[PDB]
This record gives sequence, C-alpha cells and structure tokens, in this order.
Amino acid sequence: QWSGARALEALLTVAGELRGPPLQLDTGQLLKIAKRGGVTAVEAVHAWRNALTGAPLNLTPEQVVAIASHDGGKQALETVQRLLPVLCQAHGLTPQQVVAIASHDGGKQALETVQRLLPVLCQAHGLTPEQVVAIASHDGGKQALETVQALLPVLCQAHGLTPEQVVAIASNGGGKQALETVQRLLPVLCQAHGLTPQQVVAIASNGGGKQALETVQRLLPVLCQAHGLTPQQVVAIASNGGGKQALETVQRLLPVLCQAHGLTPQQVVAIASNMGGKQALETVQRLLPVLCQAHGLTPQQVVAIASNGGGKQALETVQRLLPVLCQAHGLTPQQVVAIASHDGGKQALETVQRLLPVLCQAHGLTPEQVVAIASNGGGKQALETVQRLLPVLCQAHGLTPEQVVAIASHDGGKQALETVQRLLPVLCQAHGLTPQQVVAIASNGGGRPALESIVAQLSRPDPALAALTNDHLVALACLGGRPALDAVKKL
DNA sequence: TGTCCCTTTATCTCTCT
DNA sequence: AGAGAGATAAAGGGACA
Repeated sequence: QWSGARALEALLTVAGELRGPPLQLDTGQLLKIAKRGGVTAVEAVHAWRNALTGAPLNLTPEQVVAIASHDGGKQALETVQRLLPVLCQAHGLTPQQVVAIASHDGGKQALETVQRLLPVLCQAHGLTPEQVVAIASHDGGKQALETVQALLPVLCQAHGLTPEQVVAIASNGGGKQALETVQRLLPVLCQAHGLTPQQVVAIASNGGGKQALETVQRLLPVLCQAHGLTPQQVVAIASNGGGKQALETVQRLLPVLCQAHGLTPQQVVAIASNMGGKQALETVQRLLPVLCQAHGLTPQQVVAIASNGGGKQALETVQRLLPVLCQAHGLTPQQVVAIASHDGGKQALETVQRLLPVLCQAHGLTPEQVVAIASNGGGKQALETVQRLLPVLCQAHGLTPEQVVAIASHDGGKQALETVQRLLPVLCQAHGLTPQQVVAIASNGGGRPALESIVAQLSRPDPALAALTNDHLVALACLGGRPALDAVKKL
C-alpha cells in the first residue's frame, strides 16, 4: 500500500468534522491548513476548536486558520492560547498583533521570543512595541529578534545606521541573515563602491537581503563597465525585490534583449526592478516577438506589462486573454495593456474577463468604468468590492455609481470602498460632512486611512488640529491624506 | 515527519510629492 | 499620478531531531 493512505484518511476524517461548529471551514480553508500546517495542524485545530473560538480568546475562524496554516501550526496554536493573554495584558499588545506574530512558520518561537525580549528591546534598546511586533512578524522572527538585540549597538555606533534602519532590515524573512550581512558588507559597499548607507539599507531590506547584498558586491564592478549600467541602476535592481536573481538575470539578458529586440538598458532595468524581475525578463525574451507579431502589441506595451511585480504572470495572461477580451468583450488591445500594467496584472485581467459582463449588465457600468477600476494595483480586489458594495453604497448611502467608481479607481480601492461604507454615516450624520466631501477624501490612494484620520479627529479631537474647521480638515485630507493630517499635528 | 529558518515570486496597500 | 516602499501570502529547499 501507499504509506500515506492512512494519514490521508486521518486528514479527511478530522477534516469533515471541522465543517461543523464552531468553526465551519470550507474546502479551501481546509486544504490550506493541510498543505502548510499538515495533518497535525488540522488535528490540532479540531482538538482546540472550543478553547479558541470564544471565551476567553474570542478568535475568529479566519484567525484560527491564519495561525494553523504554517509549518509548526500545531505549536503556534498551543502557544497563542497560552501567550495571547500574557502579551496583551502584560506587554499591551492587541490580539491582532499577537495573531500576526503567530501566523508564520515557527510562530511558537516568535511568540516566546517576543515574550522574552520585548522588555529589553523596548527599555534598553529604545524600540517601540510596534517595531518589536514588526520584527517578529516574519518566518524566523525569533532569529531576527535575537539578532537585533545582539547587533543594534554595533550597527548604529560602528556603522552609523539609525535604529529605524536596523528595524527595517530586520523586518523581512531571513532578517537575521540580512543584518549579519549588512554588518560585514556596509564598509565594503560604501567605501569601495561609493554606495550611501541608505542605498545599502534599501538593498538589505527585502526577503533574501543577504543574497542581494552579496550579489551587488560581486556583480557591481562587472555590471558598471561591461554593460555601462550606473550604480544607481544596479542599486535599483537589487533593492526592488528581484534582488540576487534579478541582478544575475540582468547580466545574462541585457545584451540579448537590447540586441535582439531593441530595448534600452533603461527598459531592461525597469523590467528587472520588481519582485520576480528574473521571471519577468526571461518571459519578455520568450514572449515579446509572439506578442508583437501580426502587427500586434508594440514592444513598448510589452515592456510596460513586464515592468511590474508579477510581470511574467501579466505577460502570459495577456497572451491567453488578449484575443478573447478584445473579440468577445469588446476591449481595445490598448485597454488590455492598461489593465495588465500594474502589480497583479494577471489577477485584474482574469477578474475583468469574469466580471465585465456582470458589472455591465447587473450594475449598469460601462466597460470603460470596469477598465478604470481594474487599472490599478489590486485591481481584482477593487472590482470584486464594487460588485459587492455598489448596491448598498448606492441604495442605502445615496452615492451615485459614478461616485462609487471614482472611489474604487485607485490603489487600495477595496479598502476605500469598505471604509466609506463603514464610516459615511457617522461622518455625515454625526459630524456634518457632505457625502461629496466623504467621496472626495476617499477618492485618492490611501483613502481608507485618510477617512480614519478624519473620523479620529472628529470623535477624539486632538487640540493640535482644533484650529482647523471640518472644511479645512477635508481639504487637508484630500491633499495628503493621513500623512498631511499627522504632519500638521507635528506643527 | 514535524518544525524552524531562509529565499523566491506574486499580490495588495499606502506614501511621497 | 506614477515611483518607492512596506506588508502579506504561497510555496519550495536546507537543516535537524
């Protein structure tokens, strides 16, 4: 017999029960826990289903799933029910922060280390609990936390970094490795290659930060005379997420892409300067001619699609969908390029294909409006949120579809929409803002925290803002959102 | 195998002017 | 408004007990 048969039946038996009270988990939630936390995590969730759901902890189903769905998920579940009350009552963390720390591989370790080191990091090293939480909230959080305790002094004193920079480097998966590498390579990269400490911190502050720094050290000379790449270009490739893989792939593919396709080094660097830049470049090499053939898309448009995180996904999705979206849905190919040219272009493209008919027929939007909503980062999220909230926003709150479309049509559109839905009543009824004013605040990137800052100032007034009328606060919030409001308090 | 840690890739949100 | 940046998540490998 296949040995895993017994364990699979075990998994499936306990699985079916969890669909019952008090968690009621779907198949996706169940598969998720099984694939990352394994059967032990599934058995643990069931075993501790009642201890977590309500009294005392009051963890949602979602939160239980978030904790359970990682390597050692069973350990994190045991640790949370034990340490959540300690970290909340004795260190003043919110349950949300405890759950965030918990929801990574080795969550147990992170939680116990936060419990152990938060006092010394805050008192003796001058960090805030929020900074400690951020450091802890990644795989290997325990290692990062111990490494920050160990290295914060030498990094600030011997190497001139600020505590904020140290915290930023630590606040990535593998943070311990990046910190140790920065300690070693900061003088080398700064003195031999003329990089600013800020540039070094930028390269280091990514997952795989150790690899990106070591690859910059190794490849900077070669890249900056053989290829006539500037240091600024190499730093950009190394600091934007693509890191080590992106840098090595730029070395390989720059001449190929320029010579075979007529791209500039700037176009190649742009493609490279994203998460998964390696994947994007290789896909461009493959797919550009296929996309530009038969007088199809231009190289320029192919570059734009490629030049975002998930570029590879965007490119292949366009390849699969350009025909059906243009022909069956009636989009210009220029409209398809527009939707594709953002982080998560693939998600947005697939969501437009799925939801354009529904948004048009059931909600009365134009395809232009669907395209506009789709054409931002997280376009998929904004499109699904418009589908869900258009009727309550229009019918119960009185907004026009035009206003809903405007709110949705920025990065974070989903967040802006949910926050208007949530806060419009108290803003208008309780505080005398007009709906137009609420829509105006919400119709920018950062619409949600801009709205929340306004509500905070109207419900728990900070005297530092008291000289501003509601109208002036509205103008400020529209101009620069939460940050402008915060900046104004500081003076 | 279960748990911990690290790296890559992809997606989403907000800030900075 | 479009670059820059942080946050978050999925998924695979190394390491070890």
